[PDB]
Amino acid sequence: TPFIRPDMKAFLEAIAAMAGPTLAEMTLEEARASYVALHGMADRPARELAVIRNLSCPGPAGDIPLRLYDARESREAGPVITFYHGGGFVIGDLDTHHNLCTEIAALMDLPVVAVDYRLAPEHPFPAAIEDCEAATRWVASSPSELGRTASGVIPIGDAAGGNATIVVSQLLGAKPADVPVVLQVPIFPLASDAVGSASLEAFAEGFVLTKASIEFFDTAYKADRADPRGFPILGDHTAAPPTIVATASLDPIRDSGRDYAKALVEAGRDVVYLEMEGVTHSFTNIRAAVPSTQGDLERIIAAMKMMLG
Ligand SMILES: O=[N+]([O-])c1ccc(O)cc1
Ligand SMILES: O=[N+]([O-])c1ccc(O)cc1
Ligand SMILES: O=[N+]([O-])c1ccc(O)cc1
Ligand SMILES: CCCCCC(=O)O
Ligand SMILES: CCCCCC(=O)O
Repeated sequence: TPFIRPDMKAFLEAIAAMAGPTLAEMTLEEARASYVALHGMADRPARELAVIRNLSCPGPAGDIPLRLYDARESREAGPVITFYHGGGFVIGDLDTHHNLCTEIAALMDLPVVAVDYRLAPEHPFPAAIEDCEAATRWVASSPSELGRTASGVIPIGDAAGGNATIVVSQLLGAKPADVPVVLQVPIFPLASDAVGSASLEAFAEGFVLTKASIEFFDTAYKADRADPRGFPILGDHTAAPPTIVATASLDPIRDSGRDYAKALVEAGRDVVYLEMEGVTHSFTNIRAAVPSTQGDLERIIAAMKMMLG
């Protein structure tokens, strides 16, 4: 009987009523479409912004599509947020997380560049990481196509995107971009392997992200358990940038985020650890279906402003 907010519980009851196929039982196109449909009906609508612009940058496999969000048509040099969507490195795209990106841009009053990285199974590990790193370095170089100079970058992302956040920050720590990572915001990230964790057993079914979906994602992505680009808990934390780790109390991978924040404290790094009570994985993208999660996102925003000083 873990604590669940009433609005969260109602959403979980509707998902249970829907029932229907697992990700693995669908075709890939169907699986991706169902995620579009879920966030389409569950999230608050897009904020209006001065700038919402599609562009691209070079990557190791070809061009990487990007989307720029900015509440300001013109702005001075400052930190730029570099966002990586979740979806197990298999599903999700620029549209599944579009509304959340507009919200981050609106509430932070900073530019946001979302990365349309290559997906598994067609592009297995480390394709997503390669693209997220390359796009983040490109933004950090203040290209003229972007139209706003970066004094630093802020990697942020949910779930798989929170995994990518941590990996990108480690890769740029080892080999700096043109400006530093000034803050990283992994939201319900995968840092340590969730297999064997207490949270995975406790929340394996009925809490939006399922153990079955995790296994489907594992099989598609094929990240080696010994590779720190797959499981960044294995990385060097001694120079980790300022960090905000946000988890959900009902998340099967909650303990992975607990592990990562503990590792940062162990290494003497500054970290804000926020564990949202009574909500699930995906809370950043279900802000209309579960209205209390808007407040959870706003707490992350407040922590970001504080850590940026
Ligand atoms: O990856 N996820 O966050 C998911 C995946 C499938 C789903 O039905 C809900 C959430
Ligand atoms: O999409 N996810 O959050 C995942 C995917 C795979 C995994 O092993 C753990 C978490
Ligand atoms: O979604 N993820 O973050 C993942 C997915 C697969 C994996 O092996 C490791 C992490
Ligand atoms: C929009 C998601 C596609 C990114 C490139 C890929 O399919 O692998
Ligand atoms: C093991 C999952 C139940 C959550 C109990 C805790 O907060 O540690």
